[PDB]
Amino acid sequence: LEDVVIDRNLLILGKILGEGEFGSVMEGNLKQEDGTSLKVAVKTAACMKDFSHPNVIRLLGVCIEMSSQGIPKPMVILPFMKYGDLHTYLLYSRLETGPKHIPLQTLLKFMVDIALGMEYLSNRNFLHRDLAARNCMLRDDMTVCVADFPVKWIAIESLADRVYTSKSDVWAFGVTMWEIATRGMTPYPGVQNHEMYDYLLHGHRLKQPEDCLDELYEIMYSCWRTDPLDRPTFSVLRLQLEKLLESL
Ligand SMILES: CCCCNc1ncc(C(=O)N(C)CCCC)c(N[C@H]2CC[C@H](O)CC2)n1
Ligand SMILES: [Cl-]
Ligand SMILES: [Cl-]
Ligand SMILES: [Cl-]
Ligand SMILES: [Cl-]
Ligand SMILES: [Mg+2]
Repeated sequence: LEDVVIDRNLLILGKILGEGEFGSVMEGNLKQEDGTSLKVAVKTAACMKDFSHPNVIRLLGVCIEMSSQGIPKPMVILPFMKYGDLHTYLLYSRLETGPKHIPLQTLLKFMVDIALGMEYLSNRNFLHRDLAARNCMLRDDMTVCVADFPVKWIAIESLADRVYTSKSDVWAFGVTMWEIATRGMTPYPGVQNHEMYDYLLHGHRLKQPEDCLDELYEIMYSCWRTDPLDRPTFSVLRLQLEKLLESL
């Protein structure tokens, strides 16, 4: 990975934007090769840089800092998304001052973007393992891209065993569609995490939102079929969403 590494001097770190897993995420400035500086986010691997898709977050590079004691502390440089995560954006839209009421057309486009992003990763046999609205970021052109690659998002087979495939990502995508259609509801209202396995095992699934089209609910429902092989691929789901969108 001698290609992805960036000189520490080219990076300036600022405030903390949020906590994530095993370390804090911070704002920063990255001086580029063209002399200009770019706003970035820094998580305090080489294959991710090979990823290239407008609906997938790009790796800008990584830096390694040596602390006063010589302890190494690696840092992952990612683009700065001022509009933030999609999950939070959906909730803000429900309030005044925040963005306007997001129409169905725009909501579907969010789903398409995510489907396009996953289609790209699925073709490279890369598993996401944590797809959710909170892990989808909004770019300055208001297009969505997947990032950050949780019991209520994990597929039924992935709970029973440690088996995980693209069909598991499809399951989580179905839930993400539901978050979007409901504008940020927590999955399975009235159901607690420790009850999820028995809840799904008994055949229960996420219920249809009030103003959600039958055609749309059919798409997301197909993601939750018990047998992973019965679930459609991302390339299928993407075209279904696209056709449904153009029909409006
Ligand atoms: C998950 C991929 C990280 C992408 N980088 C990034 N960019 C911007 C923000 C952010 O929080 N902003 C602009 C504030 C929103 C104002 C509307 C950001 N936040 C992180 C998201 C993921 C979380 O684990 C830590 C905070 N990340
Ligand atoms: Cl710094
Ligand atoms: Cl916002
Ligand atoms: Cl809610
Ligand atoms: Cl539900
Ligand atoms: Mg996260």
